[PDB]
Amino acid sequence: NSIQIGGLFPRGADQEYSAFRVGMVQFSTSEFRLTPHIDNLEVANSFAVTNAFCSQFSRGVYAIFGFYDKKSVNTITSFCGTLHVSFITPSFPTDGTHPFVIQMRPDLKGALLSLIEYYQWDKFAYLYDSDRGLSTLQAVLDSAAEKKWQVTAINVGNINNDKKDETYRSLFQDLELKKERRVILDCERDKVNDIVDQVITIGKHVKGYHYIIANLGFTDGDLLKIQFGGAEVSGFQIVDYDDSLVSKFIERWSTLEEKEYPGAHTATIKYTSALTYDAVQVMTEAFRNLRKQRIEISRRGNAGDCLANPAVPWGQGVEIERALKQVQVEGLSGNIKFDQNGKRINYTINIMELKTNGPRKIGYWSEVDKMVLTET
Amino acid sequence: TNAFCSQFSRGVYAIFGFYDKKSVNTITSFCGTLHVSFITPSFPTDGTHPFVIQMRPDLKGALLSLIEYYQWDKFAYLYDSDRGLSTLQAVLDSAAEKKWQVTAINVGNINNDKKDETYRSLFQDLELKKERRVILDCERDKVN
Amino acid sequence: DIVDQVITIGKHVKGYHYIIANLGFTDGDLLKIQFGGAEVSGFQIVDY
Repeated sequence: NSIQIGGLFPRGADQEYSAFRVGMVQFSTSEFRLTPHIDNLEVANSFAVTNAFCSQFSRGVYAIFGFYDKKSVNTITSFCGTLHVSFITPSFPTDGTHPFVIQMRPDLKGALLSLIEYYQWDKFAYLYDSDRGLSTLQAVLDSAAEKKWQVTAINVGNINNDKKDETYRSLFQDLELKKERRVILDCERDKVNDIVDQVITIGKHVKGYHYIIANLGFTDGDLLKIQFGGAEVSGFQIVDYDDSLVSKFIERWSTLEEKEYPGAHTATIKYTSALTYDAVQVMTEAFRNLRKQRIEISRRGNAGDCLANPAVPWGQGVEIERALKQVQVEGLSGNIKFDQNGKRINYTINIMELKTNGPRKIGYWSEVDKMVLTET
Repeated sequence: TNAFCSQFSRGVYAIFGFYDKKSVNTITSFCGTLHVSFITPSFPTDGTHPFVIQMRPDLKGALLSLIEYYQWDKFAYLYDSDRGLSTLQAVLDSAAEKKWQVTAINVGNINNDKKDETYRSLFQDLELKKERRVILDCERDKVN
Repeated sequence: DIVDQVITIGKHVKGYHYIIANLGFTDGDLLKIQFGGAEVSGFQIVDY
């Protein structure tokens, strides 16, 4: 039997597209398959994301996989609440509680608050970015209002590609005159290498400075550039290579050809592509448990237009979203426990420092326990 | 979206309307590609945007000129999410430049569930650290 | 090759001093250790 799903992928997001088909070969058990139906679009213009969304509604899809930027987040979460066609995705979690949307990516905002308590800071400057979002900034302003440590939260996402090197330097010249020796970066990977290369030239990576790269891919950025210098670079990582299943995947991921899967011949896997790999398990676990209870999925024969005076929902989608939520399976990330909101709980974030021979774990964060000291 | 496409079917020359923080991008994406012009009294979009004309002027310039005129350096700030986050981004850049110890605390997530208990606790955490200069900044109902 | 292994091990802050001592001082790339704060003297005969 063939389940039609929908794939919204960014232009140039090849490794996220490559980790999709790896889940398609391996995780599609022989009892049932699911038709992939990938569409290509630019994530920024919400004209385009509107276009392929109704196009998947015109073809008819039971669950949609995609990526949303901050620019087009409220096109998706508003549509899926009004057409009941649920949405599973690795992007950053929305503000508050939006329904019908399954966030594969874990929330992070407690752990960064947890880690500053661990190292006992007071002066952490927090360099953020716009297109990742602002919700993490809002959590560490009021909590820094509550426990009273200064936050010199400076935007850096405004910078154009013509005049990068001047403004990054005039940034860190201002943290020098304020005597700021603790910096937190919070960006997508493509910006984090750009900041840390402007660090390595202006020379802020000696003993005495401390960093927290604070996205989920901590080893995914290159850390041979600031390795040997003496900057204690902590991080956060969910895709832990010490596990058997991940070490089994790296062996599988290395055995795939370069022209067939771009970014296959690597020893490390990006956190977006890793959650893309775990999402295809969670999607397939849903339609498996959908057929075992034999809940029949009635589809309109020719769906038509999404632009209708009020567009009628179809209540088999209500069956789908409960099947998407009621899944507890293991993955690369850990114990996938979804609430009714679409978030994750009972997940481990591995606090991982940087000693000179390479990245080393020093504990784990969850919602239950904040800082655990894994070995007078 | 539905009001936009239905009016684009009716043969309109320009579109006059409002937009909140939620659907700020849907109009600026559509009117950019479809080349219909949009004049609006809503809040101004951060950065440039094609084919959209904001009637309401900017504000962040005057709020940075006013604080310099009162010689402040220690002031709280009670923003609202749904007007935008644009003004909060502006003063925190100026927080680095002139030693403003801004204590910016959200207020918009607080809703009709817990009204009087939470707001007094908000003023307590300003008073216990002795904040005197509270630039609250929001729509008129949250002002009231 | 030496000065790139300097820039990774971080010996180019205020407090270190260098003398590249061949005759081509601007001929080597000096945008790598420029902004850091290492007072890099040199020697040059081909004066522009």
